[PDB]
Amino acid sequence: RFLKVKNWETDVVLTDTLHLKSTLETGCTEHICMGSIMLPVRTKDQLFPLAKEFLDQYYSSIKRFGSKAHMDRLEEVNKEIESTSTYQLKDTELIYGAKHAWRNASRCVGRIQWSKLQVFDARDCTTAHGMFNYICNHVKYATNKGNLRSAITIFPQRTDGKHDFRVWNSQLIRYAGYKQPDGSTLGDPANVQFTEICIQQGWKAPRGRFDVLPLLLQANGNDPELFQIPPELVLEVPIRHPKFDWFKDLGLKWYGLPAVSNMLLEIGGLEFSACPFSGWYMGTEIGVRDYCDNSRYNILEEVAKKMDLDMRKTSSLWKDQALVEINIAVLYSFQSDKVTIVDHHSATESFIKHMENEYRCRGGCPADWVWIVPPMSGSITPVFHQEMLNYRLTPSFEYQPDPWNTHVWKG
Amino acid sequence: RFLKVKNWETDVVLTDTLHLKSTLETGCTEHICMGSIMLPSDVRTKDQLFPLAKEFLDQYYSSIKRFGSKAHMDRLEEVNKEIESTSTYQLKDTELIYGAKHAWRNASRCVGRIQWSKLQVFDARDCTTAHGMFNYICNHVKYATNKGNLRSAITIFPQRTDGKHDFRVWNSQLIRYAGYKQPDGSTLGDPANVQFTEICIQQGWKAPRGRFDVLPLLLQANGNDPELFQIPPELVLEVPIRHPKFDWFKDLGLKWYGLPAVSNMLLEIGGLEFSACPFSGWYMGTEIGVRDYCDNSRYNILEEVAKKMDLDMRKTSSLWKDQALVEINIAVLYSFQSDKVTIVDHHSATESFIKHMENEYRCRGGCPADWVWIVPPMSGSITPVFHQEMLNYRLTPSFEYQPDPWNTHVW
Ligand code: HEM
Ligand code: HEM
Ligand SMILES: Cc1cc(N)nc2cc(-c3ccc(OCc4cocn4)c(CN)c3)ccc12
Ligand SMILES: Cc1cc(N)nc2cc(-c3ccc(OCc4cocn4)c(CN)c3)ccc12
Ligand SMILES: C[C@H](O)[C@H](O)[C@H]1CNc2nc(N)[nH]c(=O)c2N1
Ligand SMILES: C[C@H](O)[C@H](O)[C@H]1CNc2nc(N)[nH]c(=O)c2N1
Ligand SMILES: [Zn+2]
Repeated sequence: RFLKVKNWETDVVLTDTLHLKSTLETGCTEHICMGSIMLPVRTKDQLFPLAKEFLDQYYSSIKRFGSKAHMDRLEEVNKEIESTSTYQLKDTELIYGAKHAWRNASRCVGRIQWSKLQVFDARDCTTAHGMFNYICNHVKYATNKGNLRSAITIFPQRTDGKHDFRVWNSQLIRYAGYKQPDGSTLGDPANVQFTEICIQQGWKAPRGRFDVLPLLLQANGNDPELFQIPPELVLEVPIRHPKFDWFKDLGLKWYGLPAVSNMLLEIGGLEFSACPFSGWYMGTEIGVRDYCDNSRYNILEEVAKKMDLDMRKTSSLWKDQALVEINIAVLYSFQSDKVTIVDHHSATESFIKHMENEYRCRGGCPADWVWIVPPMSGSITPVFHQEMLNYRLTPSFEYQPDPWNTHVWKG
Repeated sequence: RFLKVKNWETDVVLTDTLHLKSTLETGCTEHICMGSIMLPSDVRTKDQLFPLAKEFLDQYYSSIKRFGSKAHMDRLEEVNKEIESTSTYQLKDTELIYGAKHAWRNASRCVGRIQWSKLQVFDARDCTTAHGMFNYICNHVKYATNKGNLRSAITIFPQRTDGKHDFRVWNSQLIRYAGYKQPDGSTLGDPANVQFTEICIQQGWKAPRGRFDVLPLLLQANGNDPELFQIPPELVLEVPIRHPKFDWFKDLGLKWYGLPAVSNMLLEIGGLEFSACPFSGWYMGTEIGVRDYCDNSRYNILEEVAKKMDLDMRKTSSLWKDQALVEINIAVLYSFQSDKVTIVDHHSATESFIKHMENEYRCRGGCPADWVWIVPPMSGSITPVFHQEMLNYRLTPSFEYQPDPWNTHVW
């Protein structure tokens, strides 16, 4: 049974057979769509069918389905599960798994790059200091003096859920936020809650506007420990504007490496609860969301003031106008410092080409239109007119509750 | 099952019980979300019709606080007998108006639904001819325009009987500009209307072959061949488009019409099918500026606007498209507001819609909403609907898509 999607700007129609391989649920039903809902402990019982399914996929991809290496591996995993109640992925399987978790990430516009992922095996790690050293190396390799390279570091998988590895930071590099007694916020409001945990764990907060947060790392279920990334490893870009000389005086900067560290990697029923992964920014992530969201740095007002816009009535579109300039400045600053960045016209065009190629050679490409469409200038990007099917494929990256809500404290 | 939606910019959480009344289907399943598909989806048998009417009359008599009353049961009985005999039934004028207002109230893709109860309903069910149709539509246009002080209106023509006697307005909107292809390359006028502009000429229209030629009306009564009619130019209020800073803007020779009057949908009340039901409101600025002027398959004038702004059109990363998009939308609002023609900007409409959502959750328990369509086609994340989770589901009475008549009509 086939399903069709139509690009209404080019009348290109593609056919999706891949959605039949979907297993997990979406949250939607025949009578309700939850497409805009942000967010819609495992035993031997349900694990071998998950392993068998992953291994079938793995050996199909290497054109060895039904081979002796395939049947032998199935057997070996089988006995290892009934005997040890889990199993270990080979290096080849881990790398395939991590690449396909990205390939399957329906909300990721950057997936044209999925096959060029540098996979760092940190499964021998045992301590938070060992985590800090693995993460320092990831940051150095991925940053590459501005010539950014996609990377993932994979720490030991969950066993009984009482010995999890977790990175408590939502991203490896993020700026601190401090709520002031007068109700205002110093720094990134998005990080106030995490900043307070850090201070409570003994972090000495400089209390500046762009302080890089410490790493808060949890190994084998132990209490998390604080470490400071060497500042020389944190590449930062001062934001200036190519026409507006006063823009630099706003004193803004941003870090070069987007490295998301709070998601869970699922491969063949195995759960990798600490698996930081990094790429490079789309400009709007910083310029639209990080600076102009009302609940973020919210520099929209000051930029509009310095531009001398009609800020009286919103129908003057001063907000829209300031937003475009801030994003021009983000792109200009990164390009001038030769730090890898992509604008949202380039990134959406590439994704369409990626999506079409995936329909040709894979039978589909799961895609979350709500998330793929950029947060500004939506309809003048080619994804806006593109119909998309959203379904859940594994290997996958999943959400997980923040660890401070679930952690049993040692003391 | 008593679902919840969170606003992520305000943490406000609403609880949706209204969705449990949902009758029709969304097109999603547990395995696949189709929330970005443009269009999912002959007589009604004597059996299917009575439950549809009971459901509708039940909610009608609830709304007037007479559920389970004398008047209710009698009406239920009376309609039951009429269907039994005539194989259809007629709505009381009160039921007609309620049904029409609630079809708007239920239009999950409509951002302007805070105005839903202030709909002027014109009962044209006594109409028998295309000339009579034309008379009703001129009266609609003049009433709705109101010398620029636009007023919401729907005009409802006779309901479908056996699908052989359908009343249809062939235009997609009452007022739309013509589109003629060129012997050399692209298109003059409006490319969305190229096929229809042909079926007008190919039906007898004498095209002035300008860029802003108001299309003729093509009206089909009782299933007969449709007829061409010209709307009196003095009823078509138009706004010349200029910019409050750029005097070269007028040189572009741009104007748009004040009245958005959609005429190709089907209104369904209590099982009855009104195939001709043109309804009108007033524009949100982006529906002209972002879509009608800057979509690649539309007026696509982005090229010359950025050129006349002397912007760096060599790399996409200068965001010249974005800058031009903002300016074109500032001009549309400016021109409409200057000429005292009603228009709403995307910031005001979306703010209004959050307020409407809150009202609907309070006094009705929910509000079906389609985030893919409620979020404006520009500056999405700086409008409040972006961070608002929404639940999409289909309630009746409703407006529905219907096939284009020329694909159906035996000529
Ligand atoms: C290389 C350049 C990349 C770019 C430009 C990019 C861009 C994006 C953007 C713009 C989003 C939307 C999130 C938001 O706007 O808040 C996203 C989501 C996502 N990205 Fe990519 N990304 C890149 C690489 C990667 C890599 C290397 C991985 C993993 C190995 C990854 C995994 C994901 C996932 C899992 C999501 C969605 C998470 C969710 O479901 O909530 N991305 N990406
Ligand atoms: C009065 C001011 C109104 C405003 C500002 C407004 C705004 C909008 C916008 C922006 C859309 C998205 C469509 C697009 O982007 O092309 C839409 C859709 C829609 N509007 Fe409203 N609208 C208004 C009045 C009305 C009225 C009076 C009705 C019916 C009586 C109505 C029914 C609809 C329907 C049925 C749809 C979408 C149809 C579908 O499901 O695809 N609107 N509106
Ligand atoms: C490798 C990479 C590169 C990039 N250029 N971008 C990325 C963006 C995300 C990502 C995914 C989900 C997100 O949303 C989480 C959420 C917040 O609230 C409810 N869910 C966010 C928001 N930081 C970012 C993940 C990875 C990214
Ligand atoms: C009264 C009113 C006012 C307004 N201010 N705006 C409106 C916009 C629409 C509307 C409905 C559906 C649409 O899409 C249907 C479709 C046609 O082809 C493929 N899908 C479109 C886009 N033309 C507009 C309908 C009514 C509107
Ligand atoms: C492919 C996509 O579903 C299609 O372009 C939709 C997306 N959202 C939209 N949203 C609005 N308001 N109007 C539209 O025409 C569309 N088009
Ligand atoms: C409610 C809504 O789904 C939520 O705000 C989503 C919408 N789409 C998004 N799209 C991107 N790229 N990033 C986001 O954080 C979000 N947030
Ligand atoms: Zn859905």
